[PDB]
Amino acid sequence: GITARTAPAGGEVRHLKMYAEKLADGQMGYGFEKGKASVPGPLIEVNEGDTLHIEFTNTMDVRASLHVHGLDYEISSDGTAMNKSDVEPGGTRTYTWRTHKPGRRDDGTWRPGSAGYWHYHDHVVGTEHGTGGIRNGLYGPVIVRRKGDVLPDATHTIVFNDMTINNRKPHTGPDFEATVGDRVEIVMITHGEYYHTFHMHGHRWADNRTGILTGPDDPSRVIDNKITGPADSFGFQIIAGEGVGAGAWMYHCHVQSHSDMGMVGLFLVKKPDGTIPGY
Amino acid sequence: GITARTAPAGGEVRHLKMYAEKLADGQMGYGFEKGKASVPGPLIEVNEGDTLHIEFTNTMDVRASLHVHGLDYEISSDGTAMNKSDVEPGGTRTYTWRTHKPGRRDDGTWRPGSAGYWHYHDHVVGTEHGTGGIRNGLYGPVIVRRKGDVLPDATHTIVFNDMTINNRKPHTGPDFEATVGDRVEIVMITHGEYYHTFHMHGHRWADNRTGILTGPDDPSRVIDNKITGPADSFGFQIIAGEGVGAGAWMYHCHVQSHSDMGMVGLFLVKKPDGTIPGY
Amino acid sequence: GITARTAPAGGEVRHLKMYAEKLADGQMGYGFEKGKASVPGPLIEVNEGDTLHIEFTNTMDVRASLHVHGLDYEISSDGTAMNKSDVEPGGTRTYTWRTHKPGRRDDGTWRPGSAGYWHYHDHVVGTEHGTGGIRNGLYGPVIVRRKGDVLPDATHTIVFNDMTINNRKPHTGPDFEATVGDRVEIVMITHGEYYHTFHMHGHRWADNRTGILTGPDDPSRVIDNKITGPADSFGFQIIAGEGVGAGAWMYHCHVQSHSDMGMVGLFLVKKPDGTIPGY
Ligand SMILES: [Cl-]
Ligand SMILES: [Cl-]
Ligand SMILES: [Cl-]
Ligand SMILES: [Cu+2]
Ligand SMILES: [Cu+2]
Ligand SMILES: [Cu+2]
Ligand SMILES: [Cu+2]
Ligand SMILES: [Cu+2]
Ligand SMILES: [Cu+2]
Ligand SMILES: [Cu+2]
Ligand SMILES: [Cu+2]
Ligand SMILES: [Cu+2]
Ligand SMILES: [Cu+2]
Ligand SMILES: [Cu+2]
Ligand SMILES: [Cu+2]
Ligand code: NA
Ligand code: NA
Ligand code: NA
Repeated sequence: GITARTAPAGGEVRHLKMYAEKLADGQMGYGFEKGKASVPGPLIEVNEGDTLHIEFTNTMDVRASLHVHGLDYEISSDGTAMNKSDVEPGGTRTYTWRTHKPGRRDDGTWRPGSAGYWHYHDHVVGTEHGTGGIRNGLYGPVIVRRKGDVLPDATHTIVFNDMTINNRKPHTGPDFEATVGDRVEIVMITHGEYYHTFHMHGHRWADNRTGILTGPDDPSRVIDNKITGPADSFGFQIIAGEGVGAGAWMYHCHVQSHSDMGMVGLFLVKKPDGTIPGY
Repeated sequence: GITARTAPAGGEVRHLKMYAEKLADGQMGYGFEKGKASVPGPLIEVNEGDTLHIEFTNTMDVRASLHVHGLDYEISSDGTAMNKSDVEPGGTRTYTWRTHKPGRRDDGTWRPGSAGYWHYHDHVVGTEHGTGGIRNGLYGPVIVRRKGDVLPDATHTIVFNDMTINNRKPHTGPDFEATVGDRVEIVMITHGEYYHTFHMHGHRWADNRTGILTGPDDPSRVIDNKITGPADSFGFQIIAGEGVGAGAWMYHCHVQSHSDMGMVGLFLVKKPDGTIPGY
Repeated sequence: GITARTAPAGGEVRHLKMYAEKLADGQMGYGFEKGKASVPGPLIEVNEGDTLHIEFTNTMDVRASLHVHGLDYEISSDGTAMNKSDVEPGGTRTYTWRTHKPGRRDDGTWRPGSAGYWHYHDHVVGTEHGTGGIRNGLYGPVIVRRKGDVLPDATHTIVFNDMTINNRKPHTGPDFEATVGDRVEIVMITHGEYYHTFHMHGHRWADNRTGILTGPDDPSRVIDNKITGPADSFGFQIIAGEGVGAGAWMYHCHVQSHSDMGMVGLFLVKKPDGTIPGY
């Protein structure tokens, strides 16, 4: 980053409301507002050092919770039945998530920071591991930025949940749109029973923390295909159409029967006039 | 590299013919020449910056195509039905693949290069994801070298395709031979329905782009076992017999029922007299 | 490491006895002493450069062997039937494992060292790939330290073997205990038929060789969840309770039906008084 926007230093205390609700079709979703729950749940993005107090309200008729990966939380914000941190029907509970910068410990070793592509989901609906909650749609992305991380034009969330993308019916996307040159960020999460392989036509990224190479010294494999299993999360940024131009670029699971059965979407990269060649 | 051979700078325009054909036993393969199709298809190796024009002819009675991972291609060389870039029976089409070196963008960020271990396969036989084509043998390796990359004595391709290695019958290899000290390159690709774990006796490599460490600063895990799923590709170089001597060194999938059912081969490392201890 | 303990330079010749024995319940385990076999087998830890002569005795009524990952061994210590290096019932055989430091080769390239998290297991019980042996419990961890590697307070071994952790009945752990601040090392190995995803509540590590970052330049993804398949091994160190405090922190496979069916344990992090909040 030299003219691209980059993340500032963190350290703010932030407050926020979340709700779990039952949707009309039988699914379950999180939202920042009652009546506006989505699957996947809304993106939460913070900077290393930020603290997040989430006033969580369960509007459903069964117990539910909020469990996060990667971020610092005390055992009281575990989101599990065992540690008494789930939420009764109609109830409200404040979960606290903290994040930290990396740095030297007293023993001379290097403490990793919280930065990365993470996620949150339910841990008590259906089973004490949230199997029913997760299947129904109680999951969502969390991004933690390091000071200096490159910021994108837009962020899209792709979740392989059992045999669905984002709980959608087979062969219904989702599709995403960009213009040639856009800096597009993808957050890729997997849930459920199955392993998958995420693949994008026409684009590639680094298999490291940020999905991008800092410079010529980073030996990370550059890839366009990645095996994932339940609760894996990673993310990356690509320049839409870079070196390849506009087009209807497929992304899909590359497990042959999964793509055949509907785990396919389109990354629609447009020319400025909005047209897509071959579409 | 200081006395080992290394890749030169790229930037040549290269031309090439390929064919897809039906084989007598019902399989399908690619070749550089009619009558000389193989499974896996022939290796394509280029240097970062090279352009490749492939005059592709489909000699089969069903539509077929050429789809590549990792390399730059415009949407017209997608190799998909949707983007009208497959090929009618008897037809001919010119696919263009480009590659680029890494470098700084105008925004100050670092663009990754095309270098890596990649692959090509069919995308329209049987299904619009090439399920039948891939099952029948329409796949092959592509290597893109960075300026300065270490070159091997020989390159072998190992493809785990469903429950087969290189579409072979159970317990029929393939086997590869080397002499103690040879620099051997492996390109490892997976296709089909199943996850696998690739394992080599007596040898190990780095889990990064090239499979080798540049020096003492590379923190990449050194491994001898790697989980893979459909359309994953990686590669590496080993010094045959280094620190372990000659021998019939097994490689196999480490999923227990897969090795039991025939996903096993031999890396035959010979003494100069050509003998193998214990073989 | 500056006040933390670190590994010394290696290069010692070490001797050791091992036994394979049948256990009263029908399982099979390795031990350093007859009558003290365990599943997992005892940890073997050496420094880069060490040589290890293992006088192995098979006390069982069927042929058995010792096969190691990662370490240097000549073909006579392969532990396979093919290379005549298994052991008859009642027999004794000396296996030799060597290890080496990294360094420059004559050709100018960088030879990787043996350092890493590895493992050993049987290769001839039940099948010529040790399927019965492995299922019955013939597996164990091996750690090879690089000069300067940070040493932990304690090392725990977690093995996902088919649908079990360490061959235990569903929902019986194992559990591990630590005090807030302890440097805890985990060695994580997978065996059998299935892919898994290892997950720890409240803690995270680097996806590289040592599981820790050297400093600010290491671009490795920091994770709390990792997909694994048969014969994969990795390890890492965490500071128990760092930034999160005491508590009954779950670890489990994150494949939903696996956690539901019993692949769960507890990392019990205590305050100095020995108490755990919420437990
Ligand atoms: Cl989205
Ligand atoms: Cl080959
Ligand atoms: Cl243990
Ligand atoms: Cu959990
Ligand atoms: Cu899939
Ligand atoms: Cu593709
Ligand atoms: Cu989770
Ligand atoms: Cu595709
Ligand atoms: Cu396999
Ligand atoms: Cu082995
Ligand atoms: Cu593909
Ligand atoms: Cu083996
Ligand atoms: Cu599992
Ligand atoms: Cu968790
Ligand atoms: Cu093994
Ligand atoms: Na934000
Ligand atoms: Na070439
Ligand atoms: Na020791």
